[PDB]
Amino acid sequence: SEVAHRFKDLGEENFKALVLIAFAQYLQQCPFEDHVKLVNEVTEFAKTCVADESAENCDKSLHTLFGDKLCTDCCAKQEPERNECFLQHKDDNPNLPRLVRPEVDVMCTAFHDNEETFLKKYLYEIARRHPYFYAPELLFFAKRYKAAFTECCQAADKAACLLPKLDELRDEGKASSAKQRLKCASLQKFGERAFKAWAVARLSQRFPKAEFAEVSKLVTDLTKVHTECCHGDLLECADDRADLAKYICENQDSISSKLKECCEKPLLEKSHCIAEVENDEMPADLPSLAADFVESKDVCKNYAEAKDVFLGMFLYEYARRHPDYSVVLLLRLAKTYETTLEKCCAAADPHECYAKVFDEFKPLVEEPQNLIKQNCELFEQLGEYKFQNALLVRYTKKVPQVSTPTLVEVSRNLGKVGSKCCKHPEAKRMPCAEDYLSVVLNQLCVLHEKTPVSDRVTKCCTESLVNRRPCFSALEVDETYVPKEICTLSEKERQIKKQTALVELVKHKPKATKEQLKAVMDDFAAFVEKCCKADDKETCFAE
Ligand SMILES: [Pt+2]
Ligand SMILES: [Pt+2]
Repeated sequence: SEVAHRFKDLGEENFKALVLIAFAQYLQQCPFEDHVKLVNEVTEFAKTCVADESAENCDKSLHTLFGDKLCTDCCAKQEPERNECFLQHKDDNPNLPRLVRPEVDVMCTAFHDNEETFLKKYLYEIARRHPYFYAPELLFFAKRYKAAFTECCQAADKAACLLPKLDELRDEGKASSAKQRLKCASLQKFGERAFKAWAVARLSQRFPKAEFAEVSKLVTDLTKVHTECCHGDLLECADDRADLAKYICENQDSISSKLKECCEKPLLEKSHCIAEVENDEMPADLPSLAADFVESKDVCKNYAEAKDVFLGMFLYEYARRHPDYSVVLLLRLAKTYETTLEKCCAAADPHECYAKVFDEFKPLVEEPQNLIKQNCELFEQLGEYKFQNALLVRYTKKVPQVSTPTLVEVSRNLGKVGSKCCKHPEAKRMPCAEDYLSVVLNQLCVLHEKTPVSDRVTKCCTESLVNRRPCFSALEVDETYVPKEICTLSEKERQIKKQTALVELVKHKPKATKEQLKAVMDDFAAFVEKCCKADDKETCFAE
């Protein structure tokens, strides 16, 4: 039996949570209580199988069990079609109510009143809103969500304790979710071959000192971990993640110097810690690449005898000595390299043909460096909010077909690059910026996927995972596009209206001038300012 093998390895507590997540991600509209029942059933039944591994129905695969309980058009179908069904019925942008915390004391009452139902409530509410959230991590998040209610519902000021943590958790969760979503899209839309390269790139950067052989292994195991979490095999995802976190730490010496602190801590902490570690120190005298990948007489041979292992050895070798480069860059270079080997090793003298393959890189490297230098100059020259509006406008013109809420949402997140990254030294900027941008752009891509309007966005999204940022950056304003025919709010709130309006304002006269925007923007802000001052406000808002 299988249920048991998991229940055992994961423990009831975590089992129970995961199983919840699994469900709330699959059916996002279905009410809270409705799930908890299904959970508890599954949980009781598991226990039976723990007692009698040869009991009735314990012979089944988790998918079948889960799908079944859930089913109490997809349900008219059977494994595996059925599961793929639910997997493809996942909604990235549910019409689910805005999430809002009732007054502190109200929560602090409920937390002591019913501590379990309370956490299950949290997992439930997040999971249905982030159907691709990294299940294991969501546990970390939940424990740290408990830890704040434990403390802050037990102090002088609750509000100035609790809320400040919850603002940090929402932020962090939003990032993790978005980051994970990229992982899942990479896998599902570009296949594992592609994710593998990504991993090989990133891990070679986290763990420079590690021999290729080790990195390949890690990449395998990790790819397995994610594949599962994205295919909705969360239980196994978490176990496998654990087993991996346990592996890494045993062999620490051969991986990184940095892991010690991480490896010392509990199951949940360390998996996150590790995920988040700093890059190990760049090893000393590493023979220049060119020797083995340009000067060698056996390039054209090794690319024949093992293109994958060779190109991997390459990606590895280049990545480990470039923590300054984005992953997506490194991938591009890798692609350029593959490409060029292809053409050259079909020539008269290949040694000659490919000999200059590094010259090809200068462009691909520079194109990003400039772009970052410039909008970091810009960022510091504008500050984050204003900075967001420039991106807003820039992009809105590029893709005036995209829904306003999406435009706002994405723009704003593009905005944070500046504050996130521009404070770092150049050395650490690009991998910060570009790879963050690659996440944000993926949010666009998926939100867009749902309800497609703009062949340009689609082109960029589907054509190549790695070249998206350049594809988008490239885009000039859309000429084809046919122009489109409260006071008691927080700053962040006011911002999102103003911005929302800004988009409509651009959609109205795309061939606007920054000045005749300044003019309309201001006008309207003044309008709202006056109509806030009061009388019969609504009578004022008459226009
Ligand atoms: Pt959220
Ligand atoms: Pt090698």
